[PDB]
Amino acid sequence: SELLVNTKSGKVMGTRVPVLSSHISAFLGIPFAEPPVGNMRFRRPEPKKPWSGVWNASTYPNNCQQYVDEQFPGFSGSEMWNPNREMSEDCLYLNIWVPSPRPKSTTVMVWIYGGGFYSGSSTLDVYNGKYLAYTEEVVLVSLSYRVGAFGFLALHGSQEAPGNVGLLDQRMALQWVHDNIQFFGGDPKTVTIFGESAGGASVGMHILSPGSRDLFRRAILQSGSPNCPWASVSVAEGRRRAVELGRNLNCNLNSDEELIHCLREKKPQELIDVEWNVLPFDSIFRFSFVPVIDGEFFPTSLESMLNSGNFKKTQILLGVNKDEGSFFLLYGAPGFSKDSESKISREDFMSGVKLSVPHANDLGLDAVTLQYTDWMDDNNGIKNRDGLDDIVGDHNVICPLMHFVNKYTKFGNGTYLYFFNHRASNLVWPEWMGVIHGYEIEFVFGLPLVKELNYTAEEEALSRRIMHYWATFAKTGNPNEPSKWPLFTTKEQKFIDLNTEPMKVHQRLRVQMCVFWNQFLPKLLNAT
Amino acid sequence: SELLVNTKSGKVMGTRVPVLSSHISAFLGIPFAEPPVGNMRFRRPEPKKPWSGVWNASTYPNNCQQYVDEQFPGFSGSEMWNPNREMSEDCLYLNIWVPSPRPKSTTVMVWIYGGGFYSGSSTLDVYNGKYLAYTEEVVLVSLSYRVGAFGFLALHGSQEAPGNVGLLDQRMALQWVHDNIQFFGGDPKTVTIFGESAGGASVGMHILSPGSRDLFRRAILQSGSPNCPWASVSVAEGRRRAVELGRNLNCNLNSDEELIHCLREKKPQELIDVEWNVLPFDSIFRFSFVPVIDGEFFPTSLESMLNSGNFKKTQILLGVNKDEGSFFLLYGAPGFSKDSESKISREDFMSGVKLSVPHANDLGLDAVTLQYTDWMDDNNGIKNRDGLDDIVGDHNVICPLMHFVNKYTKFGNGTYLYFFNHRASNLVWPEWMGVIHGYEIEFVFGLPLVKELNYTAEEEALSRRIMHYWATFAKTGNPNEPSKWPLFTTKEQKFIDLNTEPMKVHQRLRVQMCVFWNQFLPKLLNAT
Ligand SMILES: *[C@@H]1O[C@H](CO)[C@@H](O[C@@H]2O[C@H](CO)[C@@H](O)[C@H](O)[C@H]2NC(C)=O)[C@H](O)[C@H]1NC(C)=O
Ligand SMILES: *[C@@H]1O[C@H](CO)[C@@H](O[C@@H]2O[C@H](CO)[C@@H](O)[C@H](O)[C@H]2NC(C)=O)[C@H](O)[C@H]1NC(C)=O
Ligand SMILES: COc1ccc2c3c1O[C@H]1C[C@@H](O)C=C[C@@]31CCN(C)C2
Ligand SMILES: COc1ccc2c3c1O[C@H]1C[C@@H](O)C=C[C@@]31CCN(C)C2
Ligand SMILES: *[C@@H]1O[C@H](CO)[C@@H](O)[C@H](O)[C@H]1NC(C)=O
Ligand SMILES: *[C@@H]1O[C@H](CO)[C@@H](O)[C@H](O)[C@H]1NC(C)=O
Ligand SMILES: *[C@@H]1O[C@H](CO)[C@@H](O)[C@H](O)[C@H]1NC(C)=O
Ligand SMILES: *[C@@H]1O[C@H](CO)[C@@H](O)[C@H](O)[C@H]1NC(C)=O
Repeated sequence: SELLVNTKSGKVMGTRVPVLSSHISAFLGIPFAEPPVGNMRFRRPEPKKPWSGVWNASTYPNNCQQYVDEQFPGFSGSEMWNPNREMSEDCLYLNIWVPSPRPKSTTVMVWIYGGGFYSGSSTLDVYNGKYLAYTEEVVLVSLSYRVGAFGFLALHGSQEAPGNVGLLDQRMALQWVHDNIQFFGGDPKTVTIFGESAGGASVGMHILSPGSRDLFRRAILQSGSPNCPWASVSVAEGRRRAVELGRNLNCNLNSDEELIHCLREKKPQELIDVEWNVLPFDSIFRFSFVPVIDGEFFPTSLESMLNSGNFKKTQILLGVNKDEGSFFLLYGAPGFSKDSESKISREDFMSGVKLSVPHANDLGLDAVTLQYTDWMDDNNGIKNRDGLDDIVGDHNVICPLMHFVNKYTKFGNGTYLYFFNHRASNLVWPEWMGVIHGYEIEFVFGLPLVKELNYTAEEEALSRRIMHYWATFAKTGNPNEPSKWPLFTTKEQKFIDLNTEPMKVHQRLRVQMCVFWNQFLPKLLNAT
Repeated sequence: SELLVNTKSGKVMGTRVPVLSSHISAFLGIPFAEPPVGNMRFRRPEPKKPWSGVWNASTYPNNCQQYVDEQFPGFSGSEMWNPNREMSEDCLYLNIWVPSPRPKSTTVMVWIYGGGFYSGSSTLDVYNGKYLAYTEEVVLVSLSYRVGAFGFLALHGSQEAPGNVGLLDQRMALQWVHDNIQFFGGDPKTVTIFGESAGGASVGMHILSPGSRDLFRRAILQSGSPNCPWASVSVAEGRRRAVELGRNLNCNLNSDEELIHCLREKKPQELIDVEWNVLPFDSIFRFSFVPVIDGEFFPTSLESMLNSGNFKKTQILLGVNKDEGSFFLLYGAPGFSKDSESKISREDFMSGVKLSVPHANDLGLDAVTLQYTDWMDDNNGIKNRDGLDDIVGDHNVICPLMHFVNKYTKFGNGTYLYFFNHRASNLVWPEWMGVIHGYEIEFVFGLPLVKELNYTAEEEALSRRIMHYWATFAKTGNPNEPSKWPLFTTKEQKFIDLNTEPMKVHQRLRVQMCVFWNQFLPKLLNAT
């Protein structure tokens, strides 16, 4: 039977699912690790013990314990990101969509979900792998990993809560794919890991980490890169945040063991309820528990690894969306709201920049402000709203990614860069947010091919070429079929726009602003 | 007789001069101070003792001792600025052009020549007052003052070389105009002082200095203002430069008196020959001996005076030219030369910015560089040449003037701002220099009305309206006759272009760059 697969871990039984009036097989909720519960909370993951019998893999698994978004109760725009399954610490599962009839040795794609390292689920409707698996004939895998404190509480030096275990969860799922995807007809020597935002920063982290490199072939990073200012912290900051967490729960703080034992006695929601209280600054785009530069998963600082070429050398395809910062200003900067045009006053502009560059002294805040202010028209509310949007996006997503791509390309084997700027005709968010962080995912997963979601025909056509670009690149290391998406080179620095109009090639994506964020501002904060 | 005038200092006899086929009277070379020679070198000026008999004022006087420009032997472009009379320390004279028949009580204009405080002459062909005096019916006065070390060597605390004596020379001539211009038919209650570059910074200095305020009614400043970074130094830097001068002449340096006596024994050319050796940095747009913030002529720092309104409150008309920095890059930055297009390499760009902002640390040089570099096209030689031109102009002339005008307007009684951007059809300098520092003077003095200088008809028409704007403003405090040159207000900040096309009004002249030079960069250099 087509729905039965025997793996090294045991037999698994899937289900047949309809797709664009055809069908494919899906093996949902396959365990790849022991449940990280009880005494295992905060611990490195453990491989799933093989099982006898047949594992029912016909339905989605639980989602990991996480902070649930309540800013807009019932609004689809935000609920589309919330867990759509029961939450549980027992959540280390993966899902596989397999073309029918079962391939023999085809291209494999593994998706790593985003969510600021504090949230996320592999079961979201926007991550439904059937459309892509079906249309491009690829074996599509979505893994899961512990988020928030469960995945990233870091007490460096302790073996009970070393930090980075959520990255180790991802690595375990990648190991499982490597060892078993052949039984589902996937070629383990041709697996592309792709992810968006924290998922994309994760993909870059596996590119850097010696212990992850051998487990995949190529990578795609969407609106995220390993060096993002919000994607990692030092072991000292990690420790300070773990201790502050314990301090919020009235924990004994005398030794690592006393703190960890207390945190392990608390119910999941107890940690989630005080998680946000540990940030060091009033800020936007900063999350409590994230990866730590520990000298293990990351042997040295991310910058020294990037500079010395200490990373997996292969082909990469990555890019950003036009209005990366809007999602974040809506949620936390004064003057912005879901139902107004959010024209921003000069005062709110300034408290907006302060929130965006939390770690900056005054000279630094002035530098940012001057750089983004049109002084011939300083009281223009649209200009102040769009300027903050750019500040947030350039600093947190775009410039860090442009710095990664320029460092990577020096040693890599091929880079393809895109700028996604199509505003979906059916976007439920206000127009002022533009082409929002996370909204290229739906085109990557092919949602525009299902008529009921009522997208336009050109949006469907757009989705199909992005899907074919991603799959052709996973299969060959080149998105083009033998108009061309040119290779990004350290000399030419070319990239393409991704939208419904005829492909247009450009160069040096946001260089002016990125020289300010990658070279000037850091020098300024280091001197003063 | 029309050419005979009896003043409080004695009888003076002028000469009749032809102008645009008519005639006016000129009284050239009238002494207003005792010759500042011998033991008076470096000393405050002394009033000219009255003389009996008649003073022959039919020919131009000597020019003060100065560094003579030899960069382009015989090239009219540079020779037009050089002394065209014998140089001598006996040079404190003034010239008057008087309408014929002699007016009874008409508008008076006194011109203060520029020359970086180290050079200049009232007798240059571009300063010929006959055209203006004749066309607008004004009594036009050009004064003179000691430049270089003779006018500005400063050993604060000493009464023998206190500094600022060149400013005191100007003040003495203004005092003489005040006391005697009525005899030439000028109205001493309606005198406008106007000057260009160091002359314009001087005009601003008389506006600030308590001891000069009462001697004039209104002011016009051309491409210069008192707070220019090159127009004044501290008493300590002044002293250090005077001592270094003495050190270049093998002077005894044990006490002020020993140093001053030695400097007074040297022939004029001996001081001029080593004058440039005392600058503290390798720089462009910096001159050795300039005014000193001494607590006397300038009671407190220029900025605190500007901020507190400690200055003469009246109407002012001022402005700048489009390409203020080119003259200076030609003379001293690598990559620039008179006979090539001077496309500048990225390396020369950078040594150009270093030369332009001499007092800046590295962080500061990087700030300037980032601010003026188009990173999508960093190797564009035209862009690098024009960028340096702007840097030099914005930092040394334009932004300082915009800072003065905004501080002044808060307390003044009326401001008119212009941006002069007409490139003369007969300019002998290369095209790459654009609308050069000093080249609006010829239009202010009406040279385009004499056909032999072969200007175009629209350039003549341009000269006539600038001449009438300047004179109507000197006469009334408003350049407009009752299309309008609007008043510059702290709210609207309006200004006009001055060229051969229909008047166009704009606002916030170079605000973007001037916020960088007047607010950001100073804060940066103060922090780091
Ligand atoms: C990716 O790597 C391969 C080699 O591992 C590159 O192909 C080689 O290109 C050189 C030219 O410098 C040839 O001499 C070799 O014979 C090629 N090897 C093979 C097996 O093709 C390829 O150019 C690299 N791509 C990029 C963009 O760097
Ligand atoms: C220049 O100063 C004069 C006053 O010295 C200003 O004219 C006065 O304007 C006020 C209005 O606020 C009237 O009440 C006075 O009666 C006016 N005085 C005279 C004698 O006219 C004039 O507005 C000032 N100009 C500018 C641009 O500030
Ligand atoms: C690092 O960026 C993120 C930080 C927080 C959140 C999201 C982020 O990226 C967005 C897209 C997707 O990756 C998942 C969740 C996001 C959208 C929903 N919000 C409420 C939570
Ligand atoms: C502060 O600016 C100056 C510094 C030096 C010089 C000049 C300056 O302004 C120019 C215009 C006019 O004022 C007089 C001389 C200038 C032109 C001739 N050069 C050689 C000397
Ligand atoms: C698999 O699990 C689902 C969900 O509880 C159940 O409804 C379905 O019938 C199961 N199939 C088998 C054979 O266990
Ligand atoms: C499709 O469009 C209809 C028509 O208004 C709307 O009611 C429906 O909610 C849309 N469906 C989706 C998935 O948005
Ligand atoms: C004035 O001086 C000039 C220059 O030397 C001389 O030629 C002229 O005749 C003089 N006039 C008188 C009356 O002294
Ligand atoms: C006027 O134009 C002529 C014609 O070429 C030229 O020879 C002369 O030098 C010009 N005069 C001036 C003042 O430049």
